[PDB]
Amino acid sequence: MMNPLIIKLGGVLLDSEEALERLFSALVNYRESHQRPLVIVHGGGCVVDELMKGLNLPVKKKNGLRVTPADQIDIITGALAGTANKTLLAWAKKHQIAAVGLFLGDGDSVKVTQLDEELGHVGLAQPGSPKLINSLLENGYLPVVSSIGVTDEGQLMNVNADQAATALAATLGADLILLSDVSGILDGKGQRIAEMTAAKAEQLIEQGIITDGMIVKVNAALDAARTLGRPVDIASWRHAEQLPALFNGMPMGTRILA
Amino acid sequence: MMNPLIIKLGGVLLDSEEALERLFSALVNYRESHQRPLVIVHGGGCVVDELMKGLNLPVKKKNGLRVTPADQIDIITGALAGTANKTLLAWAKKHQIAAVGLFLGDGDSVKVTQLDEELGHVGLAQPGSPKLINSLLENGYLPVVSSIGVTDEGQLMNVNADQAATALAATLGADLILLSDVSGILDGKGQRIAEMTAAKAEQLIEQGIITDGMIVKVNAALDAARTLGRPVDIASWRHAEQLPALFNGMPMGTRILA
Ligand SMILES: Nc1ncnc2c1ncn2[C@@H]1O[C@H](COP(=O)(O)OP(=O)(O)O)[C@@H](O)[C@H]1O
Ligand SMILES: Nc1ncnc2c1ncn2[C@@H]1O[C@H](COP(=O)(O)OP(=O)(O)O)[C@@H](O)[C@H]1O
Ligand SMILES: CC(=O)N[C@@H](CCC(=O)O)C(=O)O
Ligand SMILES: CC(=O)N[C@@H](CCC(=O)O)C(=O)O
Ligand code: ALF
Ligand code: ALF
Ligand SMILES: [Mg+2]
Ligand SMILES: [Mg+2]
Repeated sequence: MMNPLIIKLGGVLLDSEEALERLFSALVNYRESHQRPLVIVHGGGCVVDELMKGLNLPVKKKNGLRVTPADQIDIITGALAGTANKTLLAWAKKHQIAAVGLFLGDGDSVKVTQLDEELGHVGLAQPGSPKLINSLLENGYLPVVSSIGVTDEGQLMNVNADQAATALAATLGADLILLSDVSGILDGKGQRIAEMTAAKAEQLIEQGIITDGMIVKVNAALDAARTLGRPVDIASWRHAEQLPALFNGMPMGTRILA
Repeated sequence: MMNPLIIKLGGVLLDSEEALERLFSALVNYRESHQRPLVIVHGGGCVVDELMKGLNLPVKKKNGLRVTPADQIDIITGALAGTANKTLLAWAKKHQIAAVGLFLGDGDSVKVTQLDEELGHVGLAQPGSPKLINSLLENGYLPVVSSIGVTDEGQLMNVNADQAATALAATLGADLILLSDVSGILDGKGQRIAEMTAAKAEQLIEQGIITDGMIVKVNAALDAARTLGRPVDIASWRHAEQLPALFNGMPMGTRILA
């Protein structure tokens, strides 16, 4: 079978019915017109932030990662591994797509360990086994994977979805597309940056242009690009008219080179 | 492959580390000493009730089923399909069991439709396709299935775990064990009832002995027993010493006959 294509979904997309409909319409069109098997990895920080306020709990992010206390990992797991994942499975079902929801621990797809005691239950994702997902793909299912993982000792871990997507890409030897609320990485004037290299990323980071979750996003993309020896794109899921060309390889945001 | 055995987990078990440890110890022992493939189906009303109070939302059950408003289905899905499911996946991992988490919609394992507009997003579960789960079992994985499902139109549904377990049993032609906080169905004096028939169940229901979720539980068990033409047991997960014999077919609670 061909190298799969992982489409990572994140941002406020998950909270827009119209955006979800336009996205799945495009997914069906792609699936029915391409032999390359698809895999979806998703985040859902917005679903979490919303649930947190509903509980009046603060949200602190250190170096682009969400501090995840032991007293919050179960709730976060629920919002990400449960609500976010099953919402996407429901849209897949609505569009007659046979999908299967998974989290990083299923089939040890992506191995996770505690990244930093200061972050709590935040996991460091690394390549795992492609056996389960490859079998699902060969059988014609669309794996939809959340970014919650579990350590060999049985501790649930919250993994940044971009890093989770990159680790899965390495595991499956898959092409990768990171979809967000913005059209790629923006410069100091808020304009889209067409191409990105490690050198340029370092420069923009030194200058404070790339910050917060985008530093994590670009670092994950660069990691995937060098690991796969293939370009990785960071693009938007907002514009319906751009979705078809995007999924077909047309650069619509920021293309990470090696 | 042999007919699988579905072990349904529910009650406050999900909130006891000691109980979970004793259970998984017994599961590993069984798996390593029996060729019959295992499948876990789980509920988690307690995880939901706890999350609801955390949001100060009331919990109303009509005829043993939780009224599930549209404004609560996502939160419930998170607690059941996310937290509860992944907690069990974590314990499986801790005991070196290769498990795979699923919800009723994965592989259309169990078909669900809206049961009653008065209940909101509560689903009526019916047999689906055994293809996905059979393939997972043949490949050596332990499917751990939550009771959240999805309609063909893409609407998430909350299904009572006992009914979900029975529908899956029919789908897979599996033996079934329903584990709860009590040692089977109790009589008017709180004593365990060894055997149960449809006639006896009707009698006890008419007399008010069997009420609330137990009416749903016994009706689900009787349905499974007549559909499979096999006895179904309702037993407790509380007593560690009884777990081994229980999983080996020894009647430890209430055995439903036809
Ligand atoms: N230079 C930058 N270019 C583009 N987005 C940036 C930049 N610096 C910070 N961002 C922030 O990064 C966000 C996207 O990353 P993130 O918040 O992690 O969400 P997700 O990964 O779920 O899409 C944008 O919504 C933006 O607010
Ligand atoms: N006659 C009865 N015998 C046993 N349990 C009963 C009876 N009538 C009501 N129950 C209630 O049913 C409960 C078990 O069913 P339920 O609440 O649905 O939980 P679960 O299915 O998650 O184990 C018991 O904890 C008990 O409080
Ligand atoms: C550790 C960590 O930052 N996790 C992410 C996972 C979801 C996502 O990427 O949207 C988080 O917001 O909680
Ligand atoms: C509809 C319905 O009653 N659902 C169950 C599902 C979980 C279980 O059985 O514990 C519920 O409590 O929300
Ligand atoms: F949805 Al995100 F980081 F917020 F992947
Ligand atoms: F855990 Al339950 F009904 F409360 F299956
Ligand atoms: Mg991010
Ligand atoms: Mg019940």
